[PDB]
Amino acid sequence: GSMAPLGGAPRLVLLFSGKRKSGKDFVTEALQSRLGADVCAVLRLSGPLKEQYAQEHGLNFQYKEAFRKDMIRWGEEKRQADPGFFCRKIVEGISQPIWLVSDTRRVSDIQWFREAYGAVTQTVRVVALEQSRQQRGWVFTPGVDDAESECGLDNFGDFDWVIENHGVEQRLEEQLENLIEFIRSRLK
Repeated sequence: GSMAPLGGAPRLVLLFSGKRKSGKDFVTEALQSRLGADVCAVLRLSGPLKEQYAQEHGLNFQYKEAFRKDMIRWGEEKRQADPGFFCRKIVEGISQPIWLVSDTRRVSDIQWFREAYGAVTQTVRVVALEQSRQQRGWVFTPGVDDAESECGLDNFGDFDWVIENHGVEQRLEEQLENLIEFIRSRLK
């Protein structure tokens, strides 16, 4: 109904996604660095996932990683009945004009943001050449690389922008500079 009661009203919301070891964090941190924390905020859906999970289980706050799977299964159950369950929590009290959601992973995350903020939402997919992922130590891992957390957007192609990481620092910098100038056009 009222989709995000605690959310501000950004001039631009960038929805990032990308498989592990592809350079997504490199991209999002570079953008926030160039823009400044007061201009750009980085929001992580994993934040409320951890906070709410632990909470509804006898908590406090924000072998030891099979628990990660527990949280994922728990989060999926919440998300299936309430797509915006975690989205509503990351946008609360964010006063910066630019929002960078660094970890959308499912189509529902994109659909929720496009419906709630429509006019100012832009989706950006980070993809890396396979050898670049290999250099990072990536090896196909059953239970991870074939799980929804990593493949939820594999059949989605309606991204606004796609950053292909070629494993070359200069090439990625150029892409970052292009994106930064796009973001800046929204702060005028």
